[PDB]
Amino acid sequence: HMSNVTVSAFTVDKSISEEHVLPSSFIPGSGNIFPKFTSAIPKTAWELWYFDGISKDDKSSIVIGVTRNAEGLKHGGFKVQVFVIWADERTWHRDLFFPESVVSINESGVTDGIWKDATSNSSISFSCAGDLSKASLVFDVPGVVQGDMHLEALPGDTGLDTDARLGPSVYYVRPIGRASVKAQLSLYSSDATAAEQFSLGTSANGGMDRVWSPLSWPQVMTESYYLRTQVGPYAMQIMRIFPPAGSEDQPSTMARLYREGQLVCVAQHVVTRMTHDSLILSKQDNSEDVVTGGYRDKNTGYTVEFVEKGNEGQRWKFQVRHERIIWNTPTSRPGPDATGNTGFVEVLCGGTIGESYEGVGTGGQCELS
Repeated sequence: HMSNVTVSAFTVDKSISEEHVLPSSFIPGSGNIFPKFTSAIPKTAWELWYFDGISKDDKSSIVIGVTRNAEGLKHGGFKVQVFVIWADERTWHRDLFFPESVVSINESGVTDGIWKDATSNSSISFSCAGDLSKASLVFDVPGVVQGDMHLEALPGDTGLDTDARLGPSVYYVRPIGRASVKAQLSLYSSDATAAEQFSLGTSANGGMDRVWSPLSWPQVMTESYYLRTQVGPYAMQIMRIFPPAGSEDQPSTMARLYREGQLVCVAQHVVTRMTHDSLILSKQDNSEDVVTGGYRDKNTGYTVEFVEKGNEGQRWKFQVRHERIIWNTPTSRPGPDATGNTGFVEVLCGGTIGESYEGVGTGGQCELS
């Protein structure tokens, strides 16, 4: 069969010991789209290909998580999460499991990932351009979800030339930091008999992340916050973790700010209250148009401050206000001290002194332990 095509194929109940492709860690300067844990896989290890978009014009949003975990090979296969919120705030979501996960780099350097099931004749696939100028997904799950999603990288710096370390145990790469996004799906009822049209609204921004660890989520974090947003000329992507309880580690971040497509703050440091680009990320608890997550964390937003290194480095400050709920999923038994994962339509305002540009973003907060 095929010539000059590098393939990693995972199939529930088949062994990966004879796979020819070698494992890798972080490749500097790269999108790191290809699987890291190839011919073996630490029992705890997992990998994520992440895609989202949100309409500034109507606050519709789509969030896709494509994963490949070790547990999967043994039982259950490989999870794809699809979450949608319409302009009118009605939501739709599925966790889909596929027995097969295949990622290929073809002779042209296009990377294709397909999560598929021969039994039900169903699949979800992603495709990334060699220069990461574009990516797209095709959803083909009869009776559940059909259609597609397109991401086009916006002009400017890629940020792929920055460090992707997120503490000692995770890498968080952003193959597409800043994209305009389009999506058209048929999302089916729980009984597969009816389908609703979802069209991602206009002036939509998003992007693609690529994330992996050899350790389980709880072993690397007790809490996380995700933000991706375009705010006038600004674009930012933030991931901030608090380490597992009884870790002596500092909080970690892989946080980036852009202005007119130029990278202006490369924050690998979270601080409270300058030798490095850093981030200050603080919770707020204060309009009528506020929501909180459905668990113990009742924050109504965050303040984001990026601080450029050095004497007379600039500062940019943004208010984030949780406005709409994309999801609430539990990470504990229910109760007053319950924890979970909440996705948000975030409303943003800010910039440097005297700027209050406005935009919207996808936000996500997760608490464990």
